[PDB]
Amino acid sequence: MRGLLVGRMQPFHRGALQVIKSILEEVDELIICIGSAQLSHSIRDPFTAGERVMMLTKALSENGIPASRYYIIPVQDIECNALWVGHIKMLTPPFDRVYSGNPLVQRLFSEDGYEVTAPPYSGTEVRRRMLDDGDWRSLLPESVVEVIDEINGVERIKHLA
Amino acid sequence: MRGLLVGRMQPFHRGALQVIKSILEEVDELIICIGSAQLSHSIRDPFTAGERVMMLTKALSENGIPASRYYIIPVQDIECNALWVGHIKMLTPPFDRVYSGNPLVQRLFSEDGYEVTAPPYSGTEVRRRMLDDGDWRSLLPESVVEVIDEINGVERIKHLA
Amino acid sequence: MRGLLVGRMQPFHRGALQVIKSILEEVDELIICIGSAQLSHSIRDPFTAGERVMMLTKALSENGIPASRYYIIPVQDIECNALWVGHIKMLTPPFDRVYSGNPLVQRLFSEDGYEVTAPPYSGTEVRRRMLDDGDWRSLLPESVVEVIDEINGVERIKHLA
Amino acid sequence: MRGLLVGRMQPFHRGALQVIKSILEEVDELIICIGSAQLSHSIRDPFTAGERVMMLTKALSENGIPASRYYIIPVQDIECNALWVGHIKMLTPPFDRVYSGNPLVQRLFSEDGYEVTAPPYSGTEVRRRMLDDGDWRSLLPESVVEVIDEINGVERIKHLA
Amino acid sequence: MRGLLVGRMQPFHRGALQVIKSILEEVDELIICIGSAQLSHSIRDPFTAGERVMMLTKALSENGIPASRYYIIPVQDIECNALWVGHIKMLTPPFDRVYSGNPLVQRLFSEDGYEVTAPPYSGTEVRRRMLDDGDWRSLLPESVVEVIDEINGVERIKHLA
Amino acid sequence: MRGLLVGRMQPFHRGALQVIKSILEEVDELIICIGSAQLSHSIRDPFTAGERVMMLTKALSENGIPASRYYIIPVQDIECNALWVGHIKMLTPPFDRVYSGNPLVQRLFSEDGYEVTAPPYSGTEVRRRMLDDGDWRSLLPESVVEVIDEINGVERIKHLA
Ligand SMILES: NC(=O)c1ccc[n+]([C@@H]2O[C@H](COP(=O)(O)O)[C@@H](O)[C@H]2O)c1
Ligand SMILES: NC(=O)c1ccc[n+]([C@@H]2O[C@H](COP(=O)(O)O)[C@@H](O)[C@H]2O)c1
Ligand SMILES: NC(=O)c1ccc[n+]([C@@H]2O[C@H](COP(=O)(O)O)[C@@H](O)[C@H]2O)c1
Ligand SMILES: NC(=O)c1ccc[n+]([C@@H]2O[C@H](COP(=O)(O)O)[C@@H](O)[C@H]2O)c1
Ligand SMILES: NC(=O)c1ccc[n+]([C@@H]2O[C@H](COP(=O)(O)O)[C@@H](O)[C@H]2O)c1
Ligand SMILES: NC(=O)c1ccc[n+]([C@@H]2O[C@H](COP(=O)(O)O)[C@@H](O)[C@H]2O)c1
Repeated sequence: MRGLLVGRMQPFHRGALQVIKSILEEVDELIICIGSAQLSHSIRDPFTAGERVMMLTKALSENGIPASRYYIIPVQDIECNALWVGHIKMLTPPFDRVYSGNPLVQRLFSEDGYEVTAPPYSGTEVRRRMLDDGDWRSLLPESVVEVIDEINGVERIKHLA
Repeated sequence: MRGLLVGRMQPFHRGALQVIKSILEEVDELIICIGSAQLSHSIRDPFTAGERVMMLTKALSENGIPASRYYIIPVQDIECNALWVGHIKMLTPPFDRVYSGNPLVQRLFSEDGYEVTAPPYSGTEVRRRMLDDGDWRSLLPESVVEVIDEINGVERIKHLA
Repeated sequence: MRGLLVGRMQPFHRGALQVIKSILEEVDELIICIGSAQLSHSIRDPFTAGERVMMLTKALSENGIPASRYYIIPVQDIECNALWVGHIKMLTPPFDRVYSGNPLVQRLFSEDGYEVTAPPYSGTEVRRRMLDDGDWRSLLPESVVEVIDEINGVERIKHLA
Repeated sequence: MRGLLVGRMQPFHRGALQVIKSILEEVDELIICIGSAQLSHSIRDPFTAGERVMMLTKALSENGIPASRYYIIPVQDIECNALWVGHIKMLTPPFDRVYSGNPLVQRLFSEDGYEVTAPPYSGTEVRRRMLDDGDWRSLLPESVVEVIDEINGVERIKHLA
Repeated sequence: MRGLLVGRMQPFHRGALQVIKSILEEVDELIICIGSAQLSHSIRDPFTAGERVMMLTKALSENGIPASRYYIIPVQDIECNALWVGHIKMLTPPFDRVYSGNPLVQRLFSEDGYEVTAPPYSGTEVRRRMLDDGDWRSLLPESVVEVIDEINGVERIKHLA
Repeated sequence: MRGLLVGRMQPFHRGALQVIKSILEEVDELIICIGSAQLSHSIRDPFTAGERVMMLTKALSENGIPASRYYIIPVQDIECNALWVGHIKMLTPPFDRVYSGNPLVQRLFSEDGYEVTAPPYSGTEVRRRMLDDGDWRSLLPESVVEVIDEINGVERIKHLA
């Protein structure tokens, strides 16, 4: 019983961590696809796929979730939405259910015959607070804040803006 | 102390498993990049990236190596060799040493300033035995043989040939 | 005497059908290129190229226009506008005149030395009525409405929105 | 009842025409996909997709097959074999059976759940005779020979060689 | 001592010429990269890379700057910002300093370890005056105005708009 | 009166230099396109486009040819031969004649309506001597040998082999 979740994780926030835990209550393993793995250094997508892999890895580990319970797979975007589901399939282990609140992701997997569950704190809010010197830290697990400090994430986002 | 190993894993054999174990003796974690993640269904590259993720995952787990000791990241190839190292960096956590016996991989990482260690049983031999009805099973961990049977790998390779 | 018309046909409406008929009065055959053949499942481009081929095919046939009078060729977009005309040429039979009301299409073919005729009811209006439950059906040939019902087009566009 | 046939048609020969006729005995319409639509001016792929569309169009028409019985759709190749079937689907009307003698095409459609029928005179032979001044004309329908003369096909292939 | 400057040059204006001269006071040679070399015929990017090469070439020559003092290299954009610096490196001679006022360009080269100097009259203003019949000519070197007249640049931009 | 020459220049040899000089006797300026600008670090294409720009630049300068007499423009390859000529046009200043001994290049430009002149010492021979420790230096201008030593070209080619 393997589920699949897709998200840009720009950056990985508390809400996403919560949803991952709830998901792990109903499936044995979870494939966590980091979408738009090719985008970085922009206002909407500040971090590279590798940096996000670290954010997810450190955060899940720090929250006690065993590494054997999930797969972290960066997935580049493609121009043709009609092939994106096949694109994901080709890069991942088999899965039974898909979790997403993204209308496009839901519709594509749904048309493909997959059971789509929408999940029961938004990157936008987080990146906006980093830019306006608001309180972004409280919206993220401490392990993630730590990675962002280590890679100079705020310094990057501010210079880009 | 994180190392990086790159290979097509078509399919993941005993020799590669042995090398992974030896590598894990000198580094804390190992990033295992599955190269040519975009190629599948050909004589040289029979399996999709997702199928190889399963082969690696099951095999490492079955050999007792904890999931927290490694990262499995499928990496698509790119046309420009000159950017491939940056391509890998962008998709992965930071690493200190690179392990490879592939001249091209060694040279590219070397020119980039990385310390390249060549590893102390070849996909070609394995795929050739699958095609000629030779003894391919003995060259692979049993968990891998199991995945290949589950996905009808031999049936696929024979029809393609 | 072969003409060429390019359009996204998202979806194929009454106005476009009318223009096609008028065009067929002055040329023997018409090459109908379905532009942006790679885009689907978005607000501006709901339908795949194949679905649009069906919309065009059924509609022209239903309006009595013989199949031998035209060619339906899906054309993917390319990043470089400067090569798009050559792109179209490479995928199509030879043509003498180009019909379009799209400034970009007119300018590109014009710079290439082609005679461009602007045609003597807009996808946008159609898709907006599908979304707002307005009267979209009356803007389209009945064969097209039929295809949209068969492929659940409205259900798709609403979920995406 | 719609079938699908895929081929490079470099150039369209007598054997392929024969197979198309036999296929049209068991299905109402046939989607004829011209594969490798992006390749031209090489020894293995001399002609552009548009030139092949003309070869097919003229030949089928000349052999009395009504235009309403088929669809000619040029299809560009893609790097990932795993997505090629979805690629074809996205560009075409729905189909029930697939006809091919190409192992790769058969395997891909088969894995996708499609019924694949292998067809009951080879481009290679044709192009080899064009190059060695052998008898290529007899291997092709006269309408095709005519198109090749009109576009200077032999002159092209010889200069390239 | 070689510097590097990157810009779209849509079109090459007086301000950019001034900056190039000042730059040539502190470095022996200057690599001038024409960014977005693949974009043309749009409101933001009217001219092809080749047309811009002519604008730069004629203007620098006309202002007395010796050809041996610079390199004009058109550079296509790429999707992954993380590899763009390596992309530039691969296409150019070695350079010691980078000059730019573009935050993204500055940040990318900075993260790569390069010394970035922001330069001590904007394409947007120029293109806006061409469209509104304002005074665009005075914002450009006369050699550039001449190239634009020769290629019918204004006629193009107006038709596109 | 501007001519155009295309070559991979892997590496730039004496014969190519000779041809460039002869060409400069019949045209005012010469556009020298470095083909396959995206390929590097392989047996057939050892050097990056930037390294080749240096080889050409230094060699022409050293042979007394004024920089104002030519343009060095790296050109990436594209999959569709049918668009390659338009690709070159888009990246370059206008030209009147094309010089090449490459059948494909000759045929493509010829079909496009261009006057193609075949030129009145082969990279292959040069790279083979670098690999077999033969006498490669004598086949190249000294400025080129110098660049190769500076970038460790032989060390690279040998490791790759
Ligand atoms: N490449 C595609 O065609 C395509 C289609 C749907 C979703 N996606 C990706 O799914 C991810 C979903 O991200 P979020 O819901 O966090 O925005 C994004 O990275 C998005 O780009 C990709
Ligand atoms: N895309 C590239 O330019 C490039 C350069 C070097 C190696 N690779 C990849 O590294 C992997 C190494 O594989 P093996 O040593 O098992 O063959 C392959 O997947 C290869 O394609 C990619
Ligand atoms: N790929 C390109 O560079 C390019 C240039 C001009 C037009 N087109 C296509 O032409 C079609 C024209 O569509 P409409 O006029 O219906 O919008 C579109 O599909 C558009 O994308 C493509
Ligand atoms: N782009 C792909 O991944 C892919 C996979 C299988 C077949 N094809 C195409 O199918 C066609 C079959 O051609 P023939 O059997 O005549 O060779 C070819 O154009 C081939 O390139 C494409
Ligand atoms: N392709 C990329 O990822 C990327 C990243 C940064 C800048 N660029 C280019 O740098 C150039 C800078 O142009 P300007 O500062 O004149 O706008 C542009 O052509 C821009 O597209 C490219
Ligand atoms: N990208 C293409 O479709 C295409 C077509 C013809 C030639 N070329 C290039 O022209 C150059 C000619 O090189 P040489 O004659 O030295 O081999 C090469 O870089 C070749 O790749 C590119």
